[PDB]
Amino acid sequence: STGSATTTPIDSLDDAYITPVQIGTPAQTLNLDFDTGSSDLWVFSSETTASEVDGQTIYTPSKSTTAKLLSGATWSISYGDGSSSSGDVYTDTVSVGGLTVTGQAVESAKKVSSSFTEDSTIDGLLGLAFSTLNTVSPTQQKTFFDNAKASLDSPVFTADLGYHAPGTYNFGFIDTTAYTGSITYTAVSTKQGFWEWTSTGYAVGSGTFKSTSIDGIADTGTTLLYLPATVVSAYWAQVSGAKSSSSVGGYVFPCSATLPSFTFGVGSARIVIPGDYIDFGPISTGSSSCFGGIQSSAGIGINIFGDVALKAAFVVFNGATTPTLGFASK
Ligand SMILES: N[C@H]1[C@H](O)[C@@H](N2CCC[C@H]2CO)[C@@H]2OC[C@H]1O2
Repeated sequence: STGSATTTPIDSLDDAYITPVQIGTPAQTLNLDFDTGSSDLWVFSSETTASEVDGQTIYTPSKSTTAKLLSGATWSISYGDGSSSSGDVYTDTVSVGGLTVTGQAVESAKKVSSSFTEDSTIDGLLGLAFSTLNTVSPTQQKTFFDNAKASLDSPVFTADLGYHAPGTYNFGFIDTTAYTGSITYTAVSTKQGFWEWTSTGYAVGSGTFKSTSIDGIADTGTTLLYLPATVVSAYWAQVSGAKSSSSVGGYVFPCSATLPSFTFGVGSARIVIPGDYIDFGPISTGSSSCFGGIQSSAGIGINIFGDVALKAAFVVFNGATTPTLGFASK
């Protein structure tokens, strides 16, 4: 089997991407944030505290003839931005772009934090990291990909995110028309439950390539590119007037600037992030200070190749017995 679904930016800045997902019988379509940095599929639901729902589409398990309570199971998760959610669990039929998994754990939110409530466009999360990170207790549950894997033509999925445009998530096949040149594959460590890999270095604009190992994760659920402070400083030093603002929460730059590109290494290959991809616009409406798309990972504990990096590439998440990551230009 295979699946193919379009993923769409939630706003003009590509702050996140949503992908339609069919849950239950008859189908209830929710727009979920596909997140290769976590491993829970959770949704706004008929069980979500009413005051914490503001415009989201909800899953109502009582209206699904294939829904079954996963008796006694609960979940609770917190993310890198301090957001959180928790609740109980149903199993139900879940389909993504024509690919169907029966008995998928669908985690129903009883509570969500303010950032989720305020995000009217995101109806929940679909985790695509390794199932070892799944938070369901007392019986840990498998991700949609984990469940689908054996049935797939190939045990892979791909992320093809657009810059200020829709893109594609494919399951079970590699679309050879979707990228240019070749795909460079690189080793993955699953020790922390992430798609963790080691970049071979970086360049700023037309500058020389710096060969240096940068361990990080491929994370579609993180908006920006988070790298060591040394690397981030070298980038922003090439933008006149750019500076780190503790009050704003990171590097800002004059909205009048032209941003340089940023290159990262994948083995001997190179992925070039155009300067425009690194612009996240005025810090507040009308401001002439703009927020940067490359930020320090210093206060995170891990480097994160988020959407800013991934959208510059065609990315293969290879879930073979020995997992690997592939990157191609496009
Ligand atoms: N990386 C996580 C992120 O920190 C969460 N935030 C919650 C509101 C949107 C987003 C802000 O960027 C979201 O859930 C899991 C994943 O994406």
